[PDB]
Amino acid sequence: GANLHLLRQKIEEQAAKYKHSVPKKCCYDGARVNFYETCEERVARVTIGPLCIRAFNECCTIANKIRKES
Repeated sequence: GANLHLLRQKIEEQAAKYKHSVPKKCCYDGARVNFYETCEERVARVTIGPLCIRAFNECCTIANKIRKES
């Protein structure tokens, strides 16, 4: 299956680029598996704030790429 160590490491690395806790959490949340929707569909649902949205989408994108490169 997908390399979970790698996924965790890359998401940790990205989260470190955000200054504050809420965008870090948004990143982690975007990185969680979702079998039914793409990153664009998922982030379209989130309205917490623009930095949160950016983090969610970027981390979603990173995670899903690692999942598909299994």
